[PDB]
Amino acid sequence: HMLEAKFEEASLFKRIIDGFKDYVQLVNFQCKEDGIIAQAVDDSRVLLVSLEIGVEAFQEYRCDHPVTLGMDLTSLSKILRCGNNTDTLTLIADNTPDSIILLFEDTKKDRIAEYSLKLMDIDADFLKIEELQYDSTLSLPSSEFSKIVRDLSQLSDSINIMITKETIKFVADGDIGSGSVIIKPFVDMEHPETSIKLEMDQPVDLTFGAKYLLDIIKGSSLSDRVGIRLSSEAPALFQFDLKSGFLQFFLAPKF
Repeated sequence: HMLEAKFEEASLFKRIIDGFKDYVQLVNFQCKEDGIIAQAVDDSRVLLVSLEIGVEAFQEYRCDHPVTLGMDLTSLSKILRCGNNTDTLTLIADNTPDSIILLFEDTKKDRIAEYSLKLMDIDADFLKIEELQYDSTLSLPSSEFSKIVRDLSQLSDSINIMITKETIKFVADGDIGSGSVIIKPFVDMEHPETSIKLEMDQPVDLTFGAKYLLDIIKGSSLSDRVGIRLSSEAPALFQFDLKSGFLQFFLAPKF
């Protein structure tokens, strides 16, 4: 077995796939000695999803040679929904593979579910995320960010994120009515995951497609917190941190 990736948590690969599947259905997953990366972006080039899973996210990880797993995520998620979470999930691939193997094993129950998925040929042209500075860097609980997006999206196809000194303001205005949610940087010491953190180098007022924010918050299951980095000259970066790695959404604002 050239590739043998045993997830620490079976739910993790399932929750990772959730960040991708409803946006771009066919995604190339590249495996290397140092772990797994994946990117997805449609023709509009407006939203880019970028994953990185490091070795430490696995119980055992081994990848002899670089492998690209071209996967239809619709199929992959059906199969992944066959797992129990009380299951260990092992990805198994061989030299120049036609198929990926998913090996669900039940602890102490003597059950082995082995699934195989035929791989697809996908032209994944990669982009090294060119690293830049952001005008504002923000972080809040992911479930809080999610409720904000879900709500304002009831009112508009556009959601505005406005950063001024010590103020984060999410705004939407549509036909039925308007919505506004303002949050202030708090530092909770008893419970730091609930903290609201803000660093503003320059104020920003960016407007985003609500469909894309709705795509992004599909990553909320992956991390207690989402990091938002905003730019008046480049895409915003919405990131969910993994134990080893991240799911990044790069989103281009509107005019």
